[PDB]
Amino acid sequence: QKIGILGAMREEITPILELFGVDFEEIPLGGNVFHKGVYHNKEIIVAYSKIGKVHSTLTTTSMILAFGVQKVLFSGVAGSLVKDLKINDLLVATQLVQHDVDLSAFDHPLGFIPESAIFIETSGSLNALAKKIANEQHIALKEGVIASGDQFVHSKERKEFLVSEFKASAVEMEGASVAFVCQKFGVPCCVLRSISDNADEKAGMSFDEFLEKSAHTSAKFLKSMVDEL
Amino acid sequence: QKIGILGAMREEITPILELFGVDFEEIPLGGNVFHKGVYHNKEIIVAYSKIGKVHSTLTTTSMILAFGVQKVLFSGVAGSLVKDLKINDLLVATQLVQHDVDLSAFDHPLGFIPESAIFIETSGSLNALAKKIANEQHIALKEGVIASGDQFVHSKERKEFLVSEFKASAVEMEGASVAFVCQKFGVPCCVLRSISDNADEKAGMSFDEFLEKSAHTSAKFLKSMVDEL
Ligand SMILES: Nc1ncnc2c([C@@H]3O[C@H](CO)[C@@H](O)[C@H]3O)n[nH]c12
Ligand SMILES: Nc1ncnc2c([C@@H]3O[C@H](CO)[C@@H](O)[C@H]3O)n[nH]c12
Repeated sequence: QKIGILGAMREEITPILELFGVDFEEIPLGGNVFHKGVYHNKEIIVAYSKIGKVHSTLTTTSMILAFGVQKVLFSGVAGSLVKDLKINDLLVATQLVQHDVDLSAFDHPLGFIPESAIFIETSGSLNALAKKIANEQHIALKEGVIASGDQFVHSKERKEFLVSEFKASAVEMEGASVAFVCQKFGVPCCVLRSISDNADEKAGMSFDEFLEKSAHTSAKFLKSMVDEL
Repeated sequence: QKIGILGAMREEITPILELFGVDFEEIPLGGNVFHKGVYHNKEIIVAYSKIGKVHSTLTTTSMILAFGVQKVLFSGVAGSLVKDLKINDLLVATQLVQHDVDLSAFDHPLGFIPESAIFIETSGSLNALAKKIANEQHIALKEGVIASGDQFVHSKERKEFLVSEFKASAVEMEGASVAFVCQKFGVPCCVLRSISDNADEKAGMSFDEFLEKSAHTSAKFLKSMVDEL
């Protein structure tokens, strides 16, 4: 079995590599470094994409085409858009949207591109596994919509737009693109985020403070999912 | 050799398929249909990505990893940001930027993502070929910066931002992401656009009127380049 594990930043995959604690071969391709290891009966391929939609689209496509991963699990951090998502809380994305897509000039709904859809779904199977583990381990896992775009959101006005337009609970910069690629290749995908900030005026400072811890929270949970695969 | 040829829309590649006039094999992959043909001892792979950065990133990566193309030529339409670029005019991109990338919360310049760059360059050799053909055929080929993002621009305010911030001459939704993927894999890339609109309040109407004609103008030029490869 081959499992792809993705983060956006080095900080998000360092805990992952450490948690598995196996030897990894480093393989460069398309401007990324892939870490290939064997963990029990599974081949694991770990990489960070670098930030944003284009980066994450390329890395996920490489993981699937060049390494043949049969599942993709993404772990990282995000901004909270709703009161009951607190710093360090975990969210599993059930649907994702690209919130910065705008073809309204042609009277398309926001987030929509012809020959596509506004919302992408993730793996029912992996999401159920996440919920099962969280219930068993007394972890307060939330689920809901994640909005992805190529801007770091640090504005009350944008937060209000995301909730009202897309019913999003969190905002980040890679989830929708990773899940889109996986869907096009028929590869099950799970997107896990731990809250690092509130996507508001001081989100940058909060992100700087909490990146390491929030990244660890996500990584540890992702590791527990792989242990059950 | 193996040449990849890309457009964003069906309208942009139908002229290309007709121009080559050979039999193509249709090969589905990653939600795209790739048209594989042989033309004067060159293997040509033609596809349209569908609109936007994620779509075009995926398609370009598939073309390179799954088909092994050695160069990529992109043909399509764009909005003009400057007075001397008129509807139907041809532009070859010298550099491209993702104009909607915003990590200003971390004090990064607009368009910049850490571990990347604001501007991406295109193929010196292909751009020179384009210029030689234009000169030989007495075609008024322009060169300049192209800004790419996931919005159809139809606003004087946004036009002013693009010209001021990035010194862009035209705006579209795929160029920067195609050239980005090509650079990461070391694949020479040329991006050609024919102007379909002025990226202003009436841009949607202009695009609707001129998409087909402008798409044909760009396709014919791309064909001329492949004929010299
Ligand atoms: N408020 C916010 N807005 C957008 N992205 C993020 C993120 C995630 O952290 C990184 C911030 O650039 C990026 O990978 C994104 O996915 N955290 N908080 C965010
Ligand atoms: N004013 C404009 N703004 C953004 N993109 C475009 C385009 C191109 O045409 C398509 C418009 O959806 C898309 O593929 C884009 O690359 N034409 N005019 C444009």
